[PDB]
Order: sequence, then structure tokens, then C-alpha cells
Amino acid sequence: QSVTVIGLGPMGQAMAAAYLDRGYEVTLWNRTASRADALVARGAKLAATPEQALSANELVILSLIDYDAMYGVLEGAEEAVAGRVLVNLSSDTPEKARAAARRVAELGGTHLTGGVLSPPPGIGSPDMSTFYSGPRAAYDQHRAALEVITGKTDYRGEDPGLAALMYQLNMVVFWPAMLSYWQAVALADAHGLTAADIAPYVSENFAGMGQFIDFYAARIDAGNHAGDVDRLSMGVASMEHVVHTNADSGVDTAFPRAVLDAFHRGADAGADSFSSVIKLMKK
Amino acid sequence: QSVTVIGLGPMGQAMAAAYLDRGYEVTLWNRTASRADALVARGAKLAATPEQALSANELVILSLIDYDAMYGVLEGAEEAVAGRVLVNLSSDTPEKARAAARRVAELGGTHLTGGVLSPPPGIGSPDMSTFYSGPRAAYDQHRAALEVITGKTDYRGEDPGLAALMYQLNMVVFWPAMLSYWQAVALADAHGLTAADIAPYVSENFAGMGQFIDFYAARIDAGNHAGDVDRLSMGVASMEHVVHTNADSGVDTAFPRAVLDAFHRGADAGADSFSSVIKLMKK
Repeated sequence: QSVTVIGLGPMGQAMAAAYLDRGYEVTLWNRTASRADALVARGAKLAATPEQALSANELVILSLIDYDAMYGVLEGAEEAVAGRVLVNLSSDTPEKARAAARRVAELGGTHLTGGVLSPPPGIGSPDMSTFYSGPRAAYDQHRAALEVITGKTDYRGEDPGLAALMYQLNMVVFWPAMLSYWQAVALADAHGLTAADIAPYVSENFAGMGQFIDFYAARIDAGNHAGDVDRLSMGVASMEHVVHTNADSGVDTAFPRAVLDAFHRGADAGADSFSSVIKLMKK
Repeated sequence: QSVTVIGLGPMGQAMAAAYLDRGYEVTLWNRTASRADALVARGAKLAATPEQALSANELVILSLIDYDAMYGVLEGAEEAVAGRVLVNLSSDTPEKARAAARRVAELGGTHLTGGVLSPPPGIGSPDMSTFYSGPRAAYDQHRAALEVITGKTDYRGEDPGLAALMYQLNMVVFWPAMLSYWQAVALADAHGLTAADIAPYVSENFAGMGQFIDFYAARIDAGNHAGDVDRLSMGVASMEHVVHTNADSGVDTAFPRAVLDAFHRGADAGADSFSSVIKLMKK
């Protein structure tokens, strides 16, 4: 059909190209015009202002830095928001997504919050996924168009903060997982091992994690933090060994001591399951 | 055939039962005799001292607290060590494994270091694995017997510290991965979501991690920490959002700030790839 893309960083440039690849009439906008060059040469239309970019289509795809940058685009484009569906793909907090949705509805438009679980070359893949939250009717109406961004789309609820929350929940896991790999690479280095040497082991470790999360999910939800299969004190001692191995090799112990600190703190409550630390993390 | 198991905590009790299940003539020892009860009732023989436990067989399986506890068992059993293969499965540092091997060889015996990647109910499973390091001839001779402990056995090298290193490399990843899950559970709680609600998402996230580790392994080993697919500054900002989301919900920010701290530190070098922090972690 036809669509608008505002924000042409690597994410938005990949979204526009996926829309052009699918035969969509594409209208664009970016603060730096020289980022739309390749897209314009392919047949995308560059708007001179955000107003013209907005009023060109009912579906408007936003891929800006954050929600704070979004208020700048809309700063004078007020009337073009009415009767339009604004899909905000800028990864920020659930609170900032709720404040963005509230302002858009006030302007007579609808806000869909998106959490894209894809790097830019994954944009348009049938295997990638995006979390969506906000008004169900707008999600349903434009679902086929959001499938252009990622083949899979996952509607979480009416709450604007929901897709943002899911996005953060993902990053809570990803960043430390990758950082634990940077820690593994650094230790294995002081021992003549390369990153590709430990890659199969680390991949296999992450691949088998789901068995543990399912086993633990059932016990947490029931309120069971036993000693049946594991004890926190042994976790503390295992982390002391990880800290010692890294310290012995001259490798930095900042990330492993941070993990040890959470286990040591907790034993001060308790030497039940290593899951018991959750009760110290919750509000 | 016939075998000895010293140390009857849940790990050693599961090892002895796997040996009895396979028709092995089993000789035992533990500091607390009441932990061998069930095993003796099944046909295992309880020794009165470590000396008698050692001299009963050429293959001796050790499952003690650590290497420091091992010197106590051997404290007066000196002569029973000669001509015996001692498999030390006590998870401790590579340095303590090298000091344990050195003492055993001095006593005329051979030390095999083991790193069991299994909880006690996984003991004897064809799907589980154990890392082994030390003299190749002893590993080769007794491989069928070590397959009773875990179906898969992975000989890493002649170095006593090697299997211990591999064991730590595993724990470097496991403990933070599980802790990131405890962090995810805590955040999702302040938002009406259960652990089983987020379990599929977290499992899927870990399952897809191997793609990232393989992509990054090749670039690290070559010395490439570009900006091609990612920038450290965006990682810092993404972690700031994870920290803010948790702080907004009243959830503890200790584990996410520790991750943010490693990214923020690093940008002080550099805003190339988020992999660039490795050069600050190495010796």
C-alpha cells in the first residue's frame, strides 16, 4: 500500500528499504537529509518537513533515538497527528512510552509502542519479532504492514508501557549474557584459548539454560526457594572460585565479583536456593 | 568391574549408585558414615578408613568439597596412593588442581582433573558431560568407567588446570545468566507478570545467543572491534534504560548497574563495538 518512515538511522533506513522491496509507496523524513539519499534514488519520497511526512499516510513508522527526541518532530506538526496511527519503535522506558501515547491520543491520533528484537540486517526477515502494545484495533488494522518490519509481531496488551517492558526484559538478559561471554574470552585468553575455541561451549551453555529457567519459573511462582536440588552457599563458593581464577590469571574481576556480591548478599537472609535472592530484588 | 568413591555428598552418592546400577563392585568412604547407609544397604562396601578405600581399587573417584579437603583424606594414607588413578571431581581453581596433581604424582599415583557439568540426578545420563585434564594414558585406560559418571567425557589436555579452567568458564556464564533471569523475574513482577510468563521469552533469548557468540568470536580472534553492526555508546544507553526501568518500578538496580558500569567504563577508551571492553578485562 503506502507508508511513512521518520528517523533514518540504520534501523529506519532498513525499515524503508523493506517497505520499498514490498512495493510500498514510501514517504520519509530525517533531521539529516543526506541519510535519505540511497532511499530517494530507489524511489522513496523525501518530505521537506515532518508535517508533510505525517499527512502523506494514515500509518507513520517512527524510528528515532528515544521518546524525548519524538516531541521535537511533533513540535509544530500538531494537526497532522489527528486520525493517524503512530508506531513508535524508539527503544526507551515503559514510563516514557506511556507519556508518549498520552500526548498522541490528546492530538487525536493512536500510539502503538514497538520493541524490535532485530539488528538492521534482520529487518524484513520472516524469523524476526517485535513486541507491540497499545490500542488493539490499530494493531489489528495495520498488522500486515508491521510484518514488513519483522515477520513475527507479538501484541502484549493495551498498556503503552508493555512492549517497552518486554524490550527491557530482553536487554536485562542480553547485555549481561554478552558481557559474561566477554569475561569468558578474557579468562580463556590468559590460558592460550581463543574466542572460537570457547564459542561452542558458551553457545551450548546458553542453549541448555531454558531447562533451568522452566524448572525455576514453576518454583518461584509457587513461592518455593528450597534446598532440594541446590543451596545458595554452594553458589557463593562457586562464584568465589570464578573470582579467584580470574584474579589468579591477572584478568579483571569486576563482573564476577558483582555476581558474587549478589550471592554473598542474600546468604545474610538465605542459604536456601540461589533463587532466594529474588526476594531482595523485588520492590 | 570394581571402583572406589570417596566423598558422599549428593554428587558422590549419585556416582556410587550409577556404579552399583552398572554392576560395579563399589567400595566407599565419607567423614560422616551415616551418608553411606542407603548405598551399603544396596551392596556397596563401607571402608573404615581412607587407606582401605584407596587400596581396594586402581580407579579412585574423589567427590570432596574442594582440593583443600583432599589433603586431609590423604593425610596418613600416603602409600595407598602409589600405582592408583585418582579422579578429582571437586570443583575448585586451576591453580589448586595443579597443586593437587603435583602431590599425587610425587606419591606415585596419577591425577585426572574433572569438571562435571551435571547436577546429581543427571549423574549417569548419556547426555551429560565432564571435562577431563591430566595424563592422557590414565584418561584413555579408564574412559569407560568415567562414562558411568556422565555419558560424555571431554579430554582437554595434559595440564591439570585445564578441566578446572573449562569448569570455571562454564560458571562464568551460568551464574550471571541465572542472575539476569532473577533480575527479569523481579522486574516483570512489579508489572503483573509471573516467572512462567517470561520463561519462554528468556529461554528463546538464550537459545539465540550462540548466533551472536559465533559472530563475535571471529571478530575478537582477528582483533576487529568495529562499529559496522554495533556501537558501545548505544549499549551504554540501552543499559541506562534497563537501569531506569528497574529504578522506576522500585526494583533493585545492583546487577544492571554493574553491567552498565562495564559499558560506561570502556567508552572512556571506546565507542567502537561493545566487544571493545574485552581489552580492559584481559591481563
